[PDB]
Amino acid sequence: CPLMVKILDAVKGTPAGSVALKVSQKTADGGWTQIATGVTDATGEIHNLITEQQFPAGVYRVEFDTKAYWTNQGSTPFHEVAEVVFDAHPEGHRHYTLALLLSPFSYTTTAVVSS
Amino acid sequence: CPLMVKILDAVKGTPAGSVALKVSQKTADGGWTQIATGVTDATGEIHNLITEQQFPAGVYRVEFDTKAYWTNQGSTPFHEVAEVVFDAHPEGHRHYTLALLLSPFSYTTTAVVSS
Amino acid sequence: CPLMVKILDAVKGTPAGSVALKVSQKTADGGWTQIATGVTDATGEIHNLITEQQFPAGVYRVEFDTKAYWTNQGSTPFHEVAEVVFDAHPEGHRHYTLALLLSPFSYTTTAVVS
Amino acid sequence: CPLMVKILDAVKGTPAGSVALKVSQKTADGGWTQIATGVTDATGEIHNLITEQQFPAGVYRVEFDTKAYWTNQGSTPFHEVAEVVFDAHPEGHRHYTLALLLSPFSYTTTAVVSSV
Ligand SMILES: O=C(c1ccc(O)cc1O)c1ccc(O)cc1O
Ligand SMILES: O=C(c1ccc(O)cc1O)c1ccc(O)cc1O
Repeated sequence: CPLMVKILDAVKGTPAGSVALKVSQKTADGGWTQIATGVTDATGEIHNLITEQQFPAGVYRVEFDTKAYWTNQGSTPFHEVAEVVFDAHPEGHRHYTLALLLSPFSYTTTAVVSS
Repeated sequence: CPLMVKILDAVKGTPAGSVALKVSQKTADGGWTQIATGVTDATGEIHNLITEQQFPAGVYRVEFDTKAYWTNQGSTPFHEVAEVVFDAHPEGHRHYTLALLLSPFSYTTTAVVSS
Repeated sequence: CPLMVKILDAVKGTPAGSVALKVSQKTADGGWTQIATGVTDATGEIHNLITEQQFPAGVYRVEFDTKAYWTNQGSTPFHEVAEVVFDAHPEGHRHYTLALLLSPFSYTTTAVVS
Repeated sequence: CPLMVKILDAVKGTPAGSVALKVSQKTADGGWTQIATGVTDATGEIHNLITEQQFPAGVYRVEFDTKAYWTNQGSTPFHEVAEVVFDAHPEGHRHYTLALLLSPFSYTTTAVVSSV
C-alpha cells in the first residue's frame, strides 16, 4: 500500500476506529477529483485504499471526518474536518504514512515517507 | 479581533514570521468565498485579520502557506499547505485563536475559543 | 519575567487554569532542588514565577502536575507528570516561554526563546 | 512485549532511529532503579525492551536521550532529555506503546494502551 494512515485518540489512548476519509487528486484545471474513500479499522488504519496505479505523482488531499468521530463519542469538537494536502512522488516504491493524533480541539498531522 | 492566529516554529523555537494565509467562508452552494488575506508579524500573529462584520455564523477555512515558509527557511516541507476548517459560532458568538505549531513534516492545529 | 508558561487544554479548547508546577535547579552534585512553585491563572499563565536573580544560567526542570489537572477535570490521565528539562542561558535578557498542550493521554511541549 | 516505543522525526519525516533510552522503576522509598536500556532501530522501535515479568504494576520512567539525537542530526535542541512518567497497570495482557514525535524545540508524547 503506497498510502497508509494511522489515527490515534489522544483522550482515550487508543487508535481511532471508524474514521471516514476521502482521497482526492488535484487535476490540471486545479480542481479536485475524488479517487477513493474509506473507514479506519479498530487499529486506526486502512488497508487497500488506493493502488500504486491509482497513485501517480501529483498533489493529493486526504480529508478525515474528525467531527463525526467526536460527535459519536458525545464530545463536541472544534474542527469540521482534518485535511492533509501534499505533493506526492511515488517513485522507487515510495510509500507515505499519514499519522494523525486527535483531540476535540486540536490535532497533529505528521508524515512518514519511505524509500 | 474575533479571529487571531499564533504560529510557532518548532525547529527554531521562535514565532513563525511572515507566514501568508487566506481566510475563506463556506457559501450556500458549498463553495468558498475569500474574505481576507494576511501575513504574520515577527510574533507569529496577524492583528485585525477580519472584523465582526465579516464573521457571521458558518464554516470558515484558514489556509496557511506553510510550504513557502519552509522553502524560504531552506528546509524541504511535506505539506503543500496547512488548512484549519471550523464552524464559527455554532452555539452562539465566540472569539477564536488559532494556534499553529510548524515543523517541516508535521504541524499541530489548536483552537482557543472564548466568549 | 525570564521564565513564562502557557498551558492549553485540548479537550475543551481553553487555557488550562489552576495547573500546579515546580521549578527545580540542577545541582553541581547532579540532582535537583526546588526553587519555586506556582499555579496557572485562568489564562494558563503564571506571572512572577521567578526573578532574573533566581534564574541564572544552568539546567532546569519544570514539573507540571498534569495528573491532578485531569483528575480535577473528571478525566483519567496517562502521565504521572509532565517534565520539561532544558539548559537555560538567560544571557542578554533572553526569555523562555514553555508552551504546553494538554490531553489526558498526550501532551506537547515546545519552547519559545527570545 | 508489554512496553514498546515508536519515535518519529518531525523534520525529516522518518522514524527516529538510534535513540537511546533508559527504563526506570520507582521504588518503595521513592527513588528510581534502572531496569533496562535500549536503542531504537531504523523503524523507531525497540523490540524485547523488557519482559512481562520485569514489568509489574507501578510507576515507570522512560528517559529518551533526544539531545544526543538532535546533536548528531546537526540541529541544536531545546530539551536536555524527553521524560515519560506513568503509572502502569499491566494486568491481563495490557500493553503500553509510548509514541514520541520529535522536533528540535518541541516533542509530543502520546500513549496507546491495549485492552485486557
Ligand atoms: O504513534 C504514532 C504512529 C505513527 C505512524 C505509525 O506507523 C505508527 C504510529 O504508532 C503517531 C500518530 C500520530 C501522531 O501525530 C504522532 C505519532 O507518533
Ligand atoms: O503557546 C502557544 C499559544 C497559543 C495561543 C496563544 O494565544 C498564545 C500562545 O503562546 C501554542 C501552543 C500550542 C501550539 O500548537 C501552538 C502555540 O502557538
